[PDB]
Amino acid sequence: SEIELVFRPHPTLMEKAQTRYIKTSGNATVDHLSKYLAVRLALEELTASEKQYTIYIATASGQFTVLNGSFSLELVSEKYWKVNKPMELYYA
Ligand SMILES: [Cl-]
Repeated sequence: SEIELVFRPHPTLMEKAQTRYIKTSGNATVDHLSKYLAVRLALEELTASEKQYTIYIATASGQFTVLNGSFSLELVSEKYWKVNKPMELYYA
């Protein structure tokens, strides 16, 4: 299962540039994603590549659910995001 994601800095937990659009496998884990992100941010906002990030998913009621790092993206999508839109993911 291919998964599209849009990543944004958590709007209150990060100090107020980019939106990042990613397509990947539903088999990738949330942890893999946070490690990928640590590598991206170390270079793109320049070890810092070792820094850890928490991943949140936007909820319909305007909240943010922390995603367990062991969950596959396919499981994330089943649990929290069934809809036909890229997953709206936030990091801090
Ligand atoms: Cl945007």
